[PDB]
Amino acid sequence: SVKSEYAEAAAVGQEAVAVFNTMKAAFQNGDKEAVAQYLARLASLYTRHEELLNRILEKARREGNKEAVTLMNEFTATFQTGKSIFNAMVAAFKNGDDDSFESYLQALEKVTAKGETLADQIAKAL
Ligand SMILES: N#CCc1c[nH]c2ccc(Cl)cc12
Repeated sequence: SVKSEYAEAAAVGQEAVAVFNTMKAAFQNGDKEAVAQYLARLASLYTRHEELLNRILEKARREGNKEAVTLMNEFTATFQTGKSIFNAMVAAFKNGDDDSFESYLQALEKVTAKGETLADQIAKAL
């Protein structure tokens, strides 16, 4: 169902959270080669998450689950903030700008939290 598909999306989102936290520790320890690999893996994981979230939203729309559509619309907006800041972080890494990377990483932790509160309601709504 859409509900089991959202559980699959949630796990993928949580796989990115785990990798992100591993990457943060690598950045702090100054392991740049590891960071580069983790950033590539994260991009793949976010692209997958986005794909799954869009299909779920489109399905909720076709099913007429108005409360779920409202919540998912809010979450897709938050997801795009994540995307914009993530891309900025990757650019900061490419440019050798550790100050911006630090800033963007702290910002993404805020986005993740505000997304998590929204994701928990979506699950209950589908
Ligand atoms: N939280 C977070 C990061 C993120 C959200 N949406 C994304 C879409 C694409 C890429 Cl590469 C990254 C992201």
